[PDB]
Amino acid sequence: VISEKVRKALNDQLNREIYSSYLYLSMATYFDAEGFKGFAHWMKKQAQEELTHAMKFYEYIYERGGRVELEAIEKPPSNWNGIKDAFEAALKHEEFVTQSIYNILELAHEEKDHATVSFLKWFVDEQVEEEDQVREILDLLEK
Amino acid sequence: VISEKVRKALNDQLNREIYSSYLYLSMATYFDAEGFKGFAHWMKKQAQEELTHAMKFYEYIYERGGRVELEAIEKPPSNWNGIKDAFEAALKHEEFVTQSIYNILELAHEEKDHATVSFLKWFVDEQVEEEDQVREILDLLEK
Ligand SMILES: [Fe+3]
Ligand SMILES: [Fe+3]
Repeated sequence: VISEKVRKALNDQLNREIYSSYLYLSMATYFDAEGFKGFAHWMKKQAQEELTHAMKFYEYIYERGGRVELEAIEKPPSNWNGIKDAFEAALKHEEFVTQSIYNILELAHEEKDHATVSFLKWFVDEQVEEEDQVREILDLLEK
Repeated sequence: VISEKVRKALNDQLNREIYSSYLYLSMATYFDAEGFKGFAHWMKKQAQEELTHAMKFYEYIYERGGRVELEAIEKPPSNWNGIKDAFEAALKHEEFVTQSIYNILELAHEEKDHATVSFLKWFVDEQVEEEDQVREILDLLEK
């Protein structure tokens, strides 16, 4: 059974994964308004993946005996200053999500919640791999 | 090309479909907290379908030359007074969404936007069919 503090942190993170999904969809609305279908398609796939991650948090919280409480989702930005600007914002957001998950990892270690440490490690690795992909796109577009 | 008024209404409706998806997911969190897996599974599938509907609005808006602006999503209720209460709330929400779409239908007729009338008619039929399914579940649970 999860402690209340870890359940709160996981529930907070689930709502952060939903906002991440929503932000990427918003980036797609910007790319699609400019006619960058291919970049918009990449953002829509990332929005789908973040939602899938959110539902993995969902099912894990219920497996460990907690429940989910859904919070308001803030309005994301809807415009950026070009392609590179949007992907730099995505990279910055991914680094924020990685830091968020790393903070839960430290809390789980403190309460010796080894199942939560194992659960979260998959998401750190997927985030760094997503950061690497965005860095590759930025590198490709250089100058 | 869509008029600004119809584009605004479709964009408003897209955000209403996202909130609908979010409300059904919230109903699933309530059912799952009580251990009603089967009812929670039904709500998660409805949440997925509403999101699919939202993305059909998304792609239609861009086909007709508009863009999408994503708005804040309000926090849904997270608790109901039993199974019947949750499904009555779903029925009431579906009737609200049907009325919303019917109002766009009238606006599209007024501007003789026959493509939008055709686009929307599929969603009215799917909503009435969803209302029928919720009424059947309510009928099944009677007394
Ligand atoms: Fe993620
Ligand atoms: Fe719908």
